[PDB]
Amino acid sequence: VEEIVKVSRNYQVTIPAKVRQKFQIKEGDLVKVTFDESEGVVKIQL
Amino acid sequence: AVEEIVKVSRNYQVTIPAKVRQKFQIKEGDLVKVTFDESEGVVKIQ
Amino acid sequence: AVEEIVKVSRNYQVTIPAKVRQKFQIKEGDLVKVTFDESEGVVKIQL
Amino acid sequence: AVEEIVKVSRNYQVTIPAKVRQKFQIKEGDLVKVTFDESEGVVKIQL
Amino acid sequence: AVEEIVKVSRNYQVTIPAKVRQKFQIKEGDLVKVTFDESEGVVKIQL
Amino acid sequence: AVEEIVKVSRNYQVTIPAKVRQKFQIKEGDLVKVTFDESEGVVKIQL
Repeated sequence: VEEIVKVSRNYQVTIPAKVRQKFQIKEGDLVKVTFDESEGVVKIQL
Repeated sequence: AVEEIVKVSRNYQVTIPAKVRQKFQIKEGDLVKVTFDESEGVVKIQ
Repeated sequence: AVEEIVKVSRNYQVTIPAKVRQKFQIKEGDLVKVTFDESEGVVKIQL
Repeated sequence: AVEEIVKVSRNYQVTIPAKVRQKFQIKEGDLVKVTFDESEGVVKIQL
Repeated sequence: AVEEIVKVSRNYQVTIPAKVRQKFQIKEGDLVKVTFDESEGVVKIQL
Repeated sequence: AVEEIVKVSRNYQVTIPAKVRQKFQIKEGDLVKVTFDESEGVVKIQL
């Protein structure tokens, strides 16, 4: 479950609908955004 | 860790905050890949 | 040394950590030679 | 030698092939150490 | 600047790191010109 | 000039050739700074 997205103004990233089936975020929700040094990726967690 | 709390915007977007972008150097308009990692139960942005 | 403990993934796949890849620069589709070194008891990965 | 050619997988993973695994017995979930060997300029995987 | 520290490898080789290659796109097998700039006292690599 | 054409090696390595090394006296294990110089469009390698 992988999709390419374009980063929006003010560095916003859509979480695509196919990803959200597994990660069900809603307007208003708090998420933790982390840089993972081990893999060199950003992680988003609920 | 380099972590921040972000509130999910309208239309299911997540801002990548400045502190995170110091290590993950995306620019407005960039393409990125958004994946659900099942093992860890997080979204990865790569 | 630049190294990390990693958990093996499905289908016997091993993630090469980002700090290791700074020195050993691989991308999907690259050919590598994977060898078992008996003397050292390790697997070696070469480009 | 026990060697095989492997194509790097998505997300910077390398498959450990069956011929290599006859000598280096790993599977999904196992812990391994992945290192960059500076002297040889290769990646090594150790149990 | 786009700069990185590299340790000279065996046989007098220098890795061109990924951040530098975003600007200087070289591939294995490519011809490049290595020059000593006598006045600045540095090496320069050109395509 | 002291210049020579070389072929890029695996893992994006460049050999610093012998005629260059007579002037830029590097050795396995030395640290060097590798920079992309935009003005000149070259990679610089400095001790």
